Amino acid sequence: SMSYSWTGALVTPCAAEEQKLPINALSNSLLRHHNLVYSTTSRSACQRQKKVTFDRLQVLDSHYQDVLKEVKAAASKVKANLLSVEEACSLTPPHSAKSKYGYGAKDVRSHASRAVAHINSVWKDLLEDSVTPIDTTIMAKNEVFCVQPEKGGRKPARLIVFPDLGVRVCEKMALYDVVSKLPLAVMGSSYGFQYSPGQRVEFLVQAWKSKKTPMGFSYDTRCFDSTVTESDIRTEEAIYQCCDLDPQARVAIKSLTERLYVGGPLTNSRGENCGYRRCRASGVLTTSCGNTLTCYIKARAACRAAGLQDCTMLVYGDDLVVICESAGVQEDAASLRAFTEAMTRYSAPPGDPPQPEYDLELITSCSSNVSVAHDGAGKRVYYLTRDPTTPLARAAWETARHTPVNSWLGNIIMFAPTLWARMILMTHFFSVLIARDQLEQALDCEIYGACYSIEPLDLPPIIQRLHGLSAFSLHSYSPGEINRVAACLRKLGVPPLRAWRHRARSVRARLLSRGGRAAICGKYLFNWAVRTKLKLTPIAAAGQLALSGWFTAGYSGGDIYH
Ligand SMILES: CNC(=O)c1c(-c2ccc(F)cc2)oc2cc(N(c3cc(Cl)c4c(c3)COB4O)S(C)(=O)=O)c(C3CC3)cc12
Repeated sequence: SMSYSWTGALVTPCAAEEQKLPINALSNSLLRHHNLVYSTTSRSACQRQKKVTFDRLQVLDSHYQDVLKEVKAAASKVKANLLSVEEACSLTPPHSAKSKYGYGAKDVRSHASRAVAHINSVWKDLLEDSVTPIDTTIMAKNEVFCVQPEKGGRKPARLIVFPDLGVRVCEKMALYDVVSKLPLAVMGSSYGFQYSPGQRVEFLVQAWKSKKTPMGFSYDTRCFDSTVTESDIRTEEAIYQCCDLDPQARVAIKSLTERLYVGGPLTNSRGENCGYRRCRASGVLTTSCGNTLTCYIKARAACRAAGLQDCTMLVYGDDLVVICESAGVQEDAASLRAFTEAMTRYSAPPGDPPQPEYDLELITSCSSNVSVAHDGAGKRVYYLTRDPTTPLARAAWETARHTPVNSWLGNIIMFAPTLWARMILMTHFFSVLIARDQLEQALDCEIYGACYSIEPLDLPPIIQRLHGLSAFSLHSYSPGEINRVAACLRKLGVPPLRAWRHRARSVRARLLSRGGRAAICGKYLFNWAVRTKLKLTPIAAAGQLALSGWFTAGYSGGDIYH
């Protein structure tokens, strides 16, 4: 069937959409080529709609059915609980999309009468009705990028599809405990979300080293969400039901599957009927878990069909990397073509064909790659990096304009060991926070798709836990990484690293003078900026911080707050 059917009605904005990076003195200090920086808007929705709309042809085979049996067996070891209304309410982020039925996220979080009343009725309806499709809103995501003229100009807006706030809370009640436990249980070491950046790096390096002659590749499925069929989504339901569940949970899960997850009508912001969906909804609780599971099942089956030897997989939503034992250059190339053929048959063809890589650093996944630097003693230290263009573009935007839930803070935490994150982003954002007298204010940040409340002053302990003490002492970065950063700075009109160093010395001084946690920020985060280096010992606060929930599971588009 067709992934979508359209009425011809437009995807419409809620509010004013800014296309270009606003001019602001503080943002300009980071990035001056503002004309290169743009935000996606509803104006490009039609372009996206065209790309994501196609007929799915799915043919399953014995390898697929074999893996699915394995998955169901693994799922059967899981015991999952219903969450209460109150519990589910508290997992709702403050800026979550308000209900059409007279309440919003603040009302949900405060357990307000009108909110809870509607939620209770939605739950009841789920238990009583297992067939009537549930309405969804379609919106155009507003995301910031840098223009790449050679690569076809401007990216079209991604489409987000989500049900009403009331339904979203009910999803949590039925499935939050399932999506939290199931992927790890089924996928084990292949489950990407379980790892901190430091752990992820270690996993990849050990996997690579475990092979006599390693070969690796990333597999990029074209429009993954659209490739997910009705049968795929119903299979996900079957897997969920393999758990030991509450009787009411079982009913609600089936209802949510048939009325929401498998498909439904699409309504724009003006209440107009846009069309009908027969594929994955981006904005539901099970999007992350579902995508990861389905990708895993298909990939694991495809590895067998392709005759890949001693496979180690890593899966994060629709992002997939396979590391295996090489059979020779031409043998590997053919096996990879076979892998693609199998994945295609499973309804997941690639955007660009995958290529075998024989160097770990050459593999790009989740926009990221492994690189090497050196610690204080001169020991080789591996870390995850990425092209800084998009992070810098977004950093500039989020400086110029207040965004309720930022991306810059998460970005800094996750890419803390990187040259660009340390010298540019840390320096810039601490300078901005100081200038605006916001150093002590907690911020709402997006991490692995989930909303977190983070205090900037807690950066050092957080970084220590996620990356190790070495993150504060890395030097002698690779020529390739240095060159990539350099190219980005020239492109975006960002001051050179030596200028940032100077600024960092000032910021460091200001932070040290304030004392306490601020002083620790100055000491640890900016030790690179001084010749006379301070002795970086383990941070006492780091041990105390409760960070376990961080890398328990993936909640992207899942409307989750921690
Ligand atoms: C299946 N692939 C993987 O699991 C990952 C590989 C990878 C695997 C194999 C390989 F060969 C190369 C890269 O690298 C990763 C790096 C991250 N990292 C990111 C963190 C952030 Cl805030 C962003 C990004 C990445 C991209 O743009 B950002 O919005 S990180 C630094 O580890 O936290 C992630 C996180 C979960 C998304 C996943 C993967």
